[PDB]
Amino acid sequence: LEEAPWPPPEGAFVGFVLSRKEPMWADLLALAAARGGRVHRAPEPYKALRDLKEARGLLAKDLSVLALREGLGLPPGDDPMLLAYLLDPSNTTPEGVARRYGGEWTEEAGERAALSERLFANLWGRLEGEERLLWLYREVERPLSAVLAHMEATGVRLDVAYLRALSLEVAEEIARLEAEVFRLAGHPFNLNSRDQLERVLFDELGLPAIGKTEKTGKRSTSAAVLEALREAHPIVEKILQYRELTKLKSTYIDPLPDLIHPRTGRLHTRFNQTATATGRLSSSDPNLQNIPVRTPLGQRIRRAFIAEEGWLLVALDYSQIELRVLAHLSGDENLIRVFQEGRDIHTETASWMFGVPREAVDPLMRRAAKTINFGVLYGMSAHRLSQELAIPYEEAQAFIERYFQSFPKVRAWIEKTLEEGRRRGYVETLFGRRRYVPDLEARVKSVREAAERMAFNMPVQGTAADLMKLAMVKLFPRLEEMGARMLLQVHDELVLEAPKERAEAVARLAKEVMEGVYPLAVPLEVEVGIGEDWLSAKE
DNA sequence: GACCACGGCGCC
DNA sequence: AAAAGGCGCCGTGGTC
Ligand SMILES: NCCCC#Cc1cn([C@H]2C[C@H](O)[C@@H](COP(=O)(O)OP(=O)(O)OP(=O)(O)O)O2)c(=O)[nH]c1=O
Ligand SMILES: [Cl-]
Ligand SMILES: [Mg+2]
Ligand SMILES: [Mg+2]
Ligand SMILES: [Mg+2]
Ligand SMILES: [Mg+2]
Ligand SMILES: [Mg+2]
Ligand SMILES: [Mg+2]
Ligand SMILES: [Mg+2]
Ligand SMILES: [Mg+2]
Repeated sequence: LEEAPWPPPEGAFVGFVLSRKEPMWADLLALAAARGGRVHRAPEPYKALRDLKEARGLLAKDLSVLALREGLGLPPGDDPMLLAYLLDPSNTTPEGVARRYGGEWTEEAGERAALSERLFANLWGRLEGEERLLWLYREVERPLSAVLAHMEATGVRLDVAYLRALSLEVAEEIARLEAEVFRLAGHPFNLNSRDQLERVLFDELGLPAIGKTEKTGKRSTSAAVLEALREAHPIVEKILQYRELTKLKSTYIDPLPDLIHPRTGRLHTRFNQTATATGRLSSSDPNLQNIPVRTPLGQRIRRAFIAEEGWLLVALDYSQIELRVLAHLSGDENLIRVFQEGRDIHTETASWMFGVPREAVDPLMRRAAKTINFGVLYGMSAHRLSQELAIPYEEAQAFIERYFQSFPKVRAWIEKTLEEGRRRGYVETLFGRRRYVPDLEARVKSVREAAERMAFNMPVQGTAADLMKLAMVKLFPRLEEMGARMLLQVHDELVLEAPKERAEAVARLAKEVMEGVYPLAVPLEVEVGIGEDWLSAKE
């Protein structure tokens, strides 16, 4: 392309190079733009940003977040990555997308600008006639990228001092556990090494091996294996506790306080829009979609996520969402009726599991039942089921039989979905998001059946994903108008931050928007909590 | 120093 | 571990 002076005309595609992948932490090393057979290279990248009306091109959101960081209201526009992702969600990297749709991802801004331009042209052409994918792009993905940019640049507050204090207490407990483990082993070793631990458990103490690892076929020391061996030797329970504590310390307690951004004094994640096979978002650098909540220490960590002073967190979470979605997709009367009657399948399963009335079910019981309900729905084996429930194999089988016998049309929907997946080569969500699954026609049964579970899950999980995205796009402008902030999405949950005086009003509005987003054959219900911290917000 | 596969595990 | 699906990050062992 003919080189030309900065700035570019309106509608130009941008290319840019960052010192690191995370836009909140990156230095903008170079910036260029391409349009109408011209390439414009910016002599001063930061200053040049103010000349742009929007960020249009590959990874548009990243440039937008950096702009927002610098106090510039630069929104993201067209991004070929989003087009490619909609065509085929295995399109997840600019490297792959460039190669596939007409170019090469290099480390030069001008070349990236030019690449963005021609990729958009090509990919736009491919989405012609694809009216549903086009709808998703214009009505969901493109606007959502703006929403996500603001969320990333906003960040969330973290009680750093608290976490620092927590680290020392956890360190002392870890020392206590490991010392005990070493005594029981008769000698010290690296307890963080599963290879060393395998030798101690199965060769030195005698313990019977139960399972093997996938790629290298070592004797597994996973929690599932250790659970089965809890009553075989005292060292086992000690290892399980050590694992729990060290996992939380190494992954959350220690890293997170070090990631507070110096300017904002908050913690900033990345919400990746083209990262999953089903249409879910992912979160990275750091991942804020897997903050602990199940165990006591886990809850203490979640409490470190706090509202700004004078503000409150609002947490909203769709109730039994994939089950409701399944009701709609399958059209099963029995399942639809369950939700019309305001029933809770997680609580009911829980009451059965622990053998107590539905009123006796506590949160941890219900949560346990959640794993069981979705586990069974998406093809869990009776053997695994029996093992995790410590009930005979025969009982496990029976629960799985009643589960489906309760809801006749679910299996019917599955069969139809798989048949159609085999025919077209892909499956799709309610809104037409696609996932290609060639292995539905695999000649190896284990490979084929794995593919089948992926395939019939995707329309359900993906539809739920689409609904949340649509809800975020509708909700965002309403929140702006109320002076509230959208902070995090956790799959079927949103976390907002609102001034205390308005927090209740914001909660009510957000709930109604989420419930009214796209009516199904069953009501959508959203549970909402308000609190000074994320854990308190979830009640 | 950086990458990698792996086993493992946090969340949904 | 086992016929749940979907993610990203940890330390280890290893290479470069
Ligand atoms: N398993 C740990 C407990 C939390 C969980 C979960 C899981 C959630 N999911 C999917 C199905 C579920 O509808 C969706 C959102 O999860 P979540 O909000 O925790 O469950 P759901 O909304 O069904 O129940 P509630 O929100 O508690 O009413 O994510 C699974 O497929 N497997 C799961 O294990
Ligand atoms: Cl889980
Ligand atoms: Mg790719
Ligand atoms: Mg939910
Ligand atoms: Mg609205
Ligand atoms: Mg949830
Ligand atoms: Mg419909
Ligand atoms: Mg892995
Ligand atoms: Mg699982
Ligand atoms: Mg290892």
